[PDB]
Amino acid sequence: SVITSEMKIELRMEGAVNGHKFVITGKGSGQPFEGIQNVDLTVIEGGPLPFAFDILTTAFNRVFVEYPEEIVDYFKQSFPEGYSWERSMSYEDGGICLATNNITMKKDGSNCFVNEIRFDGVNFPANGPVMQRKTVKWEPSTEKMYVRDGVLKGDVNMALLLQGGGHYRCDFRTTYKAKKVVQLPDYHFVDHSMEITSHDKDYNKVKLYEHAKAHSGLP
Amino acid sequence: SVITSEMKIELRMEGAVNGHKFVITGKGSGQPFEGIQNVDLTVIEGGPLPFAFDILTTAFNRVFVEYPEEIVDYFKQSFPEGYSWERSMSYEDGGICLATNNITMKKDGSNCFVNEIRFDGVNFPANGPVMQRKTVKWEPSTEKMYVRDGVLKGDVNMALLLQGGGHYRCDFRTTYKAKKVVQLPDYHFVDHSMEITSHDKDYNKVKLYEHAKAHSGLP
Amino acid sequence: VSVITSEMKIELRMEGAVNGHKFVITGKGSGQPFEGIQNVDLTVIEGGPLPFAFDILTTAFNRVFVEYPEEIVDYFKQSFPEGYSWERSMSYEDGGICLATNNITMKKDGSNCFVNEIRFDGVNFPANGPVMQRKTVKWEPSTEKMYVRDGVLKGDVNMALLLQGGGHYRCDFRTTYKAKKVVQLPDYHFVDHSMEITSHDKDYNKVKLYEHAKAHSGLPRLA
Amino acid sequence: VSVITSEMKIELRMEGAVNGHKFVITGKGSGQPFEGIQNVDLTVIEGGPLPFAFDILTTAFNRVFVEYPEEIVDYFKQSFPEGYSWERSMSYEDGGICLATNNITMKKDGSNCFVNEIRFDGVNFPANGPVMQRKTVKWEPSTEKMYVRDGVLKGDVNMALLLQGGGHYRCDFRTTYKAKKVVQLPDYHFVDHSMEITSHDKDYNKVKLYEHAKAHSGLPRLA
Ligand code: NA
Ligand code: NA
Repeated sequence: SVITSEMKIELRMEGAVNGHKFVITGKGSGQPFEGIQNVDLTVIEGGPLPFAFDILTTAFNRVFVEYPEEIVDYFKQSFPEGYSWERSMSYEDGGICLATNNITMKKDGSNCFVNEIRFDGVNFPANGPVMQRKTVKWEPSTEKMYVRDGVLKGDVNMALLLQGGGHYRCDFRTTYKAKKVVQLPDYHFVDHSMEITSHDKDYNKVKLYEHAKAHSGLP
Repeated sequence: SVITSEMKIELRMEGAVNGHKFVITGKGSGQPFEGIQNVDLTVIEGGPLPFAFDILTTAFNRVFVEYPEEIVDYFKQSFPEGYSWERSMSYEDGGICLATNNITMKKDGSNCFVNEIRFDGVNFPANGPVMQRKTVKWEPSTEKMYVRDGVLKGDVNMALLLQGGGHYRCDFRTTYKAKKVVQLPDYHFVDHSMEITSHDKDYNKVKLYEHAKAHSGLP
Repeated sequence: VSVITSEMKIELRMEGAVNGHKFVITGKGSGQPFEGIQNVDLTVIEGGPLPFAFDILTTAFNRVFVEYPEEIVDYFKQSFPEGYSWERSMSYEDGGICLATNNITMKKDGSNCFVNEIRFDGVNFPANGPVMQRKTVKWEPSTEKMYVRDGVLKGDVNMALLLQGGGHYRCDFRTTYKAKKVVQLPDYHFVDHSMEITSHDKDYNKVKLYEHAKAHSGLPRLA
Repeated sequence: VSVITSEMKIELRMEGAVNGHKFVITGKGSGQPFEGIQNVDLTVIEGGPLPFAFDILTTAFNRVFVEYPEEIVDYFKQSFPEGYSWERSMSYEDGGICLATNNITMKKDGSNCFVNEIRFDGVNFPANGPVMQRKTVKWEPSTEKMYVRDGVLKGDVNMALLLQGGGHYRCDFRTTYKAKKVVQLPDYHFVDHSMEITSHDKDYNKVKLYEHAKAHSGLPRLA
């Protein structure tokens, strides 16, 4: 393992949603062993975003999960080479997003992760919560981690809290591919809890916070 | 609330899977405040079952969940009238099951739940783990509970451990309908951990155990 | 050797529940297997008036009644007299879902009657959706896609209910067909369906149903 | 007023990634909008040889090229000169999934050319599935189901790739069509498609593609 308790984050995201192109960059940092990260985002091309910013935030690194010793940590072993993930996000009204992230060490040697993120979304109804920007936050969640074909899969049932109560459900299916041979975990869970801690009125500037911890289910 | 710490369970299940009809009955008991239940099942019609018994076990009562005080307990408030649920189970190879349970107090006044269960499954490939009986157990899981249309919904990502490693994924979507007006909870989670503790060779006699506890996600 | 006449009878019994609501329905009808046409008269004998839209049932009420061109292998007409069965799932877009099965054999008295043992199960329809609120008009005509897997026949169709005051409510079908004996297996092909309720009393306790169905192999590549 | 000639050109640029693998593809072709026929020549200009089956791309490479009978409203031919765009999702049965978009307008120099700006994105294809292992033969012909929602056009089709050594690999399409201006909206109808790769070099850097497409309104109820 090549991970410090204090680490930086740099990221660039390039995407379109319902055809609307956009670019976002972010500088942040976090504590890989506490499972905590912060990031400051800026919409550098394509703002104000027509859609709810919340659909983006999950694309903005499972290195930042506090793993107990008794569970193998696919992610912390993948470095310095890194890993990537690819994800699908099926919303219950037919809307869907794919996203990919390639995560590696900054080439200058320093304590920083570089993230290359692609994000694409189609079929959101013009009148649904995403297009109408009526989302409040993602609820905390529990991702389920298991192995297939010698790589790691994680599936989570996600839910957006809507304005005036009510939830809007989304199913995630992620694949994690380490850039080198690493020890493979047994079935386990990761609790996540992510929230937007600050944003300007049109979400051109957004600060994001996640806390994440792994476990192996009820005794 | 009309619930004792010690309570009996009686149940009858009637179903077909890939057209193969069957009847199962069960006597058991559990501790509604500890979130623990036991049941003894018998296949009284249609045995030996062509398919994996594991697909059945989740149909064999969210009253048996240990709820903390800070979370509203939809289920324990529904009694003595009871509640019902309806569920769908989407397996990743195309196989799918629906099930329903009507839960009420035994009519003789005693400390016993009566369960009327219907179970139907179609489209399991002749060569998949279910038809080939290659399942080992359901992994522990975390159901996600939220309200819609004044009733309670719970969705869980389930996974069967297969012989020689490997998992076989299933998505649950349950609806819970209390038979009277009850206080409605906020979004929360229920950890489940269920296992077959004993069975004869052809699964005509099976003993089942679940432990279940509610919580509200990572601090 | 096929055992099918151009005139054939249909007898059926359907037993189900939808959102927990139990019901039984029987039906007498007849059809013309080579023209791909069938008629049936249904009676709700237990559980009526039905809380849900009758439309969600009608598709469970036999692919023998499809007009097959000679150049397409007919899985169904070869399966007789032994018959076949099917299993189906029906995924509605609002989360509602139904499974159904049918076991189809020749009436035991030797006459030219198909006997249909049908089971039907529906869960998770929103209290306020078109199905529970009974706001459906009809199924649009459709094209089922037939293909082989694991030595049996699969057919998947995009279905759509027309709602009151326009608008459609989508459903995805996934059916499996299992012949009771070894039969010659078809290439990828299509079945057009067009089914409608031709008559019903106010509460749908009595319903007459009509389907016309024809197989084909998709648009010619040349103009 | 429609602005469509019977002879029309096609220019396109597609930019994507699949399983993270970036690529660019451009194409020159032409078609006959009233016969429902189109041709295109594709070049992989960046990212070749492609690790994945080229077949998963070809459907992104214009519903103007459908022969519409007079009795069916043609959403697409009315949308011009301004054009329309579509967004699509493609759900493969092994978990693989692709989204794509196309923005279709008239070439700015006034000539009779459609310009297509296409984006394509694919994730979660198993390393060992037909797509990554390049084991596809062709898409079977299909019937798309067209219906209206929220004042735009939706079309959903059950697609199927024929694999090497028989067997099919299913995919569900869900497309949305958005005209760039107010146009008359159609009733529920169908489009038959039949598309094939007519020519390619060994690594699919160069591919010629042909589609024939015709609309209809489903099997007559009468024999
Ligand atoms: Na903290
Ligand atoms: Na215990």
